[PDB]
Amino acid sequence: QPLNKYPVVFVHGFLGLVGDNAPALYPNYWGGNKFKVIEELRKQGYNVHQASVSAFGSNYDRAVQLYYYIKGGRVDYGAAHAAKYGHERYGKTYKGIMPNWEPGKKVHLVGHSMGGQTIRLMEEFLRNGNKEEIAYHQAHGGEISPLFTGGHNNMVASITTLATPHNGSQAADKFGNTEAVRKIMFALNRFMGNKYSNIDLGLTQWGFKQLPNESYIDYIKRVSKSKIWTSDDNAAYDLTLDGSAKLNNMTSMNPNITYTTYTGVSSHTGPLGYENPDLGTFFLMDTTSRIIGHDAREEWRKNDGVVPVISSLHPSNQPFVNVTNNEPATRRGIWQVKPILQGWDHVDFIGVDFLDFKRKGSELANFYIGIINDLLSVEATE
Amino acid sequence: QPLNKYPVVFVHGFLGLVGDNAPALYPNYWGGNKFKVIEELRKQGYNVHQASVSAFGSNYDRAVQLYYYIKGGRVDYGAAHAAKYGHERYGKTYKGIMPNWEPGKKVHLVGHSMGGQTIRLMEEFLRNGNKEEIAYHQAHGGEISPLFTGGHNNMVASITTLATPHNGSQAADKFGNTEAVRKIMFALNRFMGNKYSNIDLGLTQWGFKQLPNESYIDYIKRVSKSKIWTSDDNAAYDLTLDGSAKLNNMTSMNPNITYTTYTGVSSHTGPLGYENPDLGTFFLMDTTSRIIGHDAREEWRKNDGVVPVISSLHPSNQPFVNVTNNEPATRRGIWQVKPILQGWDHVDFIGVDFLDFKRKGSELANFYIGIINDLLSVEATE
Ligand SMILES: CCCCCCCCCCC/C=C\CCCCC(=O)O
Ligand SMILES: CCCCCCCCCCC/C=C\CCCCC(=O)O
Ligand SMILES: CCCCCCCCCCCC(=O)O
Ligand SMILES: CCCCCCCCCCCC(=O)O
Ligand SMILES: CCCCCCCC(=O)O
Ligand SMILES: CCCCCCCC(=O)O
Ligand SMILES: CCCCCCCC(=O)O
Ligand SMILES: CCCCCCCC(=O)O
Ligand SMILES: CCCCCC(=O)O
Ligand SMILES: CCCCCC(=O)O
Ligand SMILES: CCCCCC(=O)O
Ligand SMILES: CCCCCC(=O)O
Ligand SMILES: [Ca+2]
Ligand SMILES: [Ca+2]
Ligand SMILES: [Cl-]
Ligand SMILES: [Cl-]
Ligand SMILES: [Cl-]
Ligand SMILES: [Cl-]
Ligand SMILES: [Mg+2]
Ligand SMILES: [Zn+2]
Ligand SMILES: [Zn+2]
Repeated sequence: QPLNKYPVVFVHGFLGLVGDNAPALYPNYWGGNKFKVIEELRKQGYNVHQASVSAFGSNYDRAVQLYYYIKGGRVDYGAAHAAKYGHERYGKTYKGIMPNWEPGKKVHLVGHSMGGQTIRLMEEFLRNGNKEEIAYHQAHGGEISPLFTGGHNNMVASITTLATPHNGSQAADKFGNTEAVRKIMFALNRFMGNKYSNIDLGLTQWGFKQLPNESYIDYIKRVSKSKIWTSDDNAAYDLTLDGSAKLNNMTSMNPNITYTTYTGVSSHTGPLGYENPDLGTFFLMDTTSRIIGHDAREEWRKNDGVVPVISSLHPSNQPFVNVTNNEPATRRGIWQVKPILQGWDHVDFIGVDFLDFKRKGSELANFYIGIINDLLSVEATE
Repeated sequence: QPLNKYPVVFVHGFLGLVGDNAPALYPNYWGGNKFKVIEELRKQGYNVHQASVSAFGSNYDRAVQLYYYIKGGRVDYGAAHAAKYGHERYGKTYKGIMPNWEPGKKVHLVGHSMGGQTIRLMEEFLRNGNKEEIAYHQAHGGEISPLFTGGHNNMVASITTLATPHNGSQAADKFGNTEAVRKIMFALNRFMGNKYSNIDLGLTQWGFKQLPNESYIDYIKRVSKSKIWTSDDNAAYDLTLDGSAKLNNMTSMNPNITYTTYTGVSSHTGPLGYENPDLGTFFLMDTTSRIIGHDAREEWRKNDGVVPVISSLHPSNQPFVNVTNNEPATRRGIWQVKPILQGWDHVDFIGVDFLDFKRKGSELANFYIGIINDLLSVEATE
């Protein structure tokens, strides 16, 4: 007897590790020490979960993983996809949170940042399938994942995104996706693939798991042959303006789903009309904020630390409507864009900014309970 | 050659590590990344140095070390002192920054925080010697350090203190000096005495140095017999109200020395009249600020994070005069108390608050150059 008829699945963004897969010391992703989203919402009678998917992988890989996290089973990225990008077809295997998920039994999906993109792709696959996989299985036989078939409707009630870079971010184009920083990211992944590691950073399909009897030297040599080093099939690429536009171009509005976005601002206009980070922007986002805020295009400047406002409001090529705080958020098939949260940086959405005393736990509690109320109303107005 | 005729020696406080004795990653003590005090002042033609003395030891041990840091030589804490407290008489040996230091060759001394206390004790020793050591050498023969003899004047031109707890701090009484935290401090010292350690936290005279062939187990066993665990001859005790009052009671004014203090405030009055830390107080001082700011005695509440205003202005019951920022600070024999620096927490004085964007490098450069100007004034008005 949970208060919500459909399970709520929260989906972390880039870099996020949750649950058993978080290091020895590491912030609690959903709520920090400010408001324990999963535990508190459960205490209040809601059925909620935190998905665990690849921290460094592509929206594609993450979306497949999200599917298996919900459904249960062995991750299948698709034969065509695997062959085209050069990684394993099969990945980890998940218990499944709802082994009976199928048209009729729905789920609410809420994504922070990159999580918001991942959620869109996965629903796209359920509804319209994956044509390269359909064609490949046509040509060559074998099994095709039900995720890639198409024709699955009535499985997701709602898509809600928080500080999602629907239109990408310059912090990716000018930093995250540069050569030097991809190497840093991939080296970290190589290291955390070592044979004593208990944490999965989400690129093992690329070879980054040291065998028990393999020397580190041999490991280095083996994985430097991996295609990961030059591939676009990774998070860094997908977070770029181009990477995100590509996803926008292959997604579409499902008319039965309730769509809603939230966006934060944590910059202010300086005398030349550039944006600089507010005191209170989590300090690791200082430089990324400046890079965004000093864009040549004025409307690309205001930002939450790492995502510009124009990126987070809605996918630029998809229908939207500006909504008030008080309107029921119950319209289907159109991005309901919630009023910008002033002073909320990118990570204030998940409560991990331990340096920022203006953003209190009770505020964060209200924000999350507000999302649940909207979700309840989606249910009530079916 | 140098603009200043007398060398400036900067003396760090409690916990401070400088130069080669700082860990692989560690803040630059004098100026952070905001204004590199030693390097910049040298570039501008001033002769300046940063003393290196015990980070965890007593004002006594630190003051002896300061002497040898300047003069050069093997640290001699005194036979009477060693026997009374139960630690080695002899300590490290220093090259010496001014091997010819003697009456006639003077030095300017500037102390941050505890450094301000250490500087007072060392001048006390030069001028008046150390009675227990004089008596001990009377009774028993031996050599006595010239530091403990008394009669050495015309060696220090000036004493300037920044955020010095001249009257102690409740953050020591109610936290720093509790049993639980002395154990933490002493364990850290034991650990950093291990045979692979390249940093000296300043308590080796208590036995915290593992021998090359000693096992860690034997080391633990040996040093747990040390008197350090129950002694008052350590920084934690000296920083308490009582500990500091004892130093106050054995110091006296030198009529040739120019004395000046700076003090910061980084708390604000709440309802009820208690003080709480400003946003912008370096976050590690949050709790210590509250402890101070909630004192029963109202005049002990305003604080810089870890030292209350009333402790920093001047030693209580020593002569002082409130001074303006503009006028020459050129009086001898009396504590010239500079106007409180509004918004400056304890570590803003040394530029290491990397989270605090209100406290700019150019501001800190002005602050230091201001001190040098006063020091130049002292020289010019001899
Ligand atoms: C090391 C590279 C960082 C570069 C930043 C790239 C652009 C980021 C845009 C949006 C990020 C998406 C998910 C962010 C989740 C943040 C989670 C966390 O910090 O614990
Ligand atoms: C670990 C125990 C902390 C207890 C705090 C006791 C009160 C201290 C008052 C004044 C201390 C002297 C100097 C502070 C120097 C700051 C050095 C640094 O931040 O690297
Ligand atoms: C916080 C630790 C930073 C150390 C960076 C140096 C490591 C360079 C690359 C290492 C790659 C690997 O170990 O496989
Ligand atoms: C980051 C701090 C790690 C805390 C570990 C606690 C260890 C207890 C005291 C150790 C004493 C010693 O090793 O000599
Ligand atoms: C020594 C442990 C290293 C943990 C790496 C943290 C992964 C991340 O930033 O997502
Ligand atoms: C460098 C610290 C620990 C190294 C473990 C080596 C195990 C192995 O490779 O067989
Ligand atoms: C831009 C600054 C980067 C420094 C990283 C390590 C921080 C530390 O060791 O305190
Ligand atoms: C895990 C400890 C690594 C070095 C220990 C020193 C060994 C020795 O005392 O011979
Ligand atoms: C963001 C913090 C990561 C540090 C991981 C660890 O030290 O176990
Ligand atoms: C190959 C074994 C060495 C790697 C394990 C480690 O990094 O602790
Ligand atoms: C998102 C992490 C960025 C680190 C860049 C910096 O500290 O300037
Ligand atoms: C291994 C690092 C030791 C830190 C020394 C200090 O806190 O002053
Ligand atoms: Ca913030
Ligand atoms: Ca500060
Ligand atoms: Cl299905
Ligand atoms: Cl792993
Ligand atoms: Cl002498
Ligand atoms: Cl040592
Ligand atoms: Mg060293
Ligand atoms: Zn892939
Ligand atoms: Zn001593």
